[PDB]
Amino acid sequence: MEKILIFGHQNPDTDTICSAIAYADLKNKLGFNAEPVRLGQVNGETQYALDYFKQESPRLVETAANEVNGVILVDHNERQQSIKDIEEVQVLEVIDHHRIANFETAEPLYYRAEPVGCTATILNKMYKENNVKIEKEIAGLMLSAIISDSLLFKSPTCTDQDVAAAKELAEIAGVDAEEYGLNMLKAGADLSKKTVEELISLDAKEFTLGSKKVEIAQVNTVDIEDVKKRQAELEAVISKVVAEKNLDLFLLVITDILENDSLALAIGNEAAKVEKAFNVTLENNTALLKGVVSRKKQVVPVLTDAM
Amino acid sequence: MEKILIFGHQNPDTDTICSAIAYADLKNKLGFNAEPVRLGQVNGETQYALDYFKQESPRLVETAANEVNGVILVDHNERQQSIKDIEEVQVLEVIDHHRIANFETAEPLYYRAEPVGCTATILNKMYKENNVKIEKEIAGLMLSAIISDSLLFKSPTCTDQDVAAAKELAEIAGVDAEEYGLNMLKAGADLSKKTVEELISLDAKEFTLGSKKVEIAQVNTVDIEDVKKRQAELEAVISKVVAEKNLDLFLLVITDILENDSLALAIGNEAAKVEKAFNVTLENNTALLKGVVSRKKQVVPVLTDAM
Ligand SMILES: [Mn+2]
Ligand SMILES: [Mn+2]
Ligand SMILES: [Mn+2]
Ligand SMILES: [Mn+2]
Repeated sequence: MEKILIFGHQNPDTDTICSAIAYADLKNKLGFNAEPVRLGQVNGETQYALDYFKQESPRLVETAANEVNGVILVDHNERQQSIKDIEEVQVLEVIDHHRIANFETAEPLYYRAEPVGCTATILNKMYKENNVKIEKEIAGLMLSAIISDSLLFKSPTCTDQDVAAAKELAEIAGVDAEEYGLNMLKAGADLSKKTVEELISLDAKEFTLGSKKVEIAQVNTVDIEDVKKRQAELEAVISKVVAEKNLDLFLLVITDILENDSLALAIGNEAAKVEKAFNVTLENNTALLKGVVSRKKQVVPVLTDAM
Repeated sequence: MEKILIFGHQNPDTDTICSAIAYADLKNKLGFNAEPVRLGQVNGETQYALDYFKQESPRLVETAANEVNGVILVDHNERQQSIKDIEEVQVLEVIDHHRIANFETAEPLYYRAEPVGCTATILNKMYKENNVKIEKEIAGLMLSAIISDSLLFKSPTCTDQDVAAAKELAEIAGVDAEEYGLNMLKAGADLSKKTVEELISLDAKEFTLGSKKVEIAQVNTVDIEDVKKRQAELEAVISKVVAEKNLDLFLLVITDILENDSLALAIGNEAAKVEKAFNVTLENNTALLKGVVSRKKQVVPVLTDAM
């Protein structure tokens, strides 16, 4: 069997990593010579899953032309998202779940995209279609990918198929879908292992709306509780920054990526402007901003018009 | 259910007509509201199949945006091949077997392309995958599509899957794959309903190689037998032409488009030049010219350097 390289997009998500490993397995079990490969660094989320299921991190690669003549794309299809020298190899097949664009083939191929929330959901169909038993080990990676892409079935893109697939895989992998999922999701930005001065600095941008000096920092977690439990220390560091930068307002936006609601911690003179722009009542400088997940589209415009 | 329109490319081939009808059936049996549609005239090959299995010719359409919001594409994906106002509707899904190009979607969709020789081969998988019984009537249309696209399994694109599918469908439809196939393929161009003087003129070009007056006519069939059985009448009309035009050689090249071999019927003084240039032995003025399919590239250059 000519050798094939299977891999997902750049800036690898858990789907791009796990699905590549998963399909490579399926392919090999069907008599081919395939190897899972990644095009970037494996993030914490992915890691937790790889480690939990004792799986080797797919080999890093910069180009494919030098190793093979044909490749298989998973979780993507647009050129920019693919390998660097993609123009120089033949896309044998694509297993994906996104729009189709900036993609084109000179020859026919096995393209299989479905309107589901995760590439793994599709593979799972393919395993059964080819009647190939799924190893406990990999089923977990697949289950991981689904959880990852569907934000634990809470994602707007999640589907009844994704959910039924996750359930099915979680049993085989001998785990509890939601239980394992939360842990994995958590290992994402692991804030529990970060300084209170670190959180207030990650995604922080300063503005000067209405002649007032302001700073809005955001932090994404799968449980606002993890970060609210440390409000004392947060207020401390925030108050410091407010002093050093002579800020009229410092708005920390603690977003729950699962429930799409984000808790706000406003410290400043214009801390009342957060109560106006979002129509809320700050009680301990903490008010739940419902439905707010983006500050560029939901926070900045509503506060600019509040002052 | 929102209404959907299912259709193939323009200048409709039997795959584009039958697969559109077939998949609309599958879709309806699964609870949707779909209608098979065509973008052009139904040719003779397709007709024979439609009539044989008592099936109505899918409705002619010029645009879709006015009727529906979503469409399903079968047997194609490149814009130019699709409907006129394709840009104005949403491609819900694509069941196809060609390269992907000049195609792009804003949203995700169900895209399913396989490296087989016919769109119907894929539908057949899909019927079983969804466990839906295939009505005798439509199985025939699917069988037709496969026969049409694979030139009775002789096509270079034909696959083991296409043949296995044709067999399976042929039984259900209660017919003999190759028996019905030939009749259908024949109804395409149809040489059995053409004058012997008509065949020798479809594609006849005269040359004057080496000071000698010559004429080479070509005829493409799916069974040289259909044309050889009428050799008596052929030689009669050829000999007449040879007399009226004072030809030193009239070479009729009867090409079998299935086997890519073409039988030669040479009548003239230089009738031995065909024996030299092709390295053969004329027996009854008929010798099999193996591998010869083009006269511009394979007959003319080898006969010019022979006389
Ligand atoms: Mn992805
Ligand atoms: Mn994905
Ligand atoms: Mn076609
Ligand atoms: Mn076709």
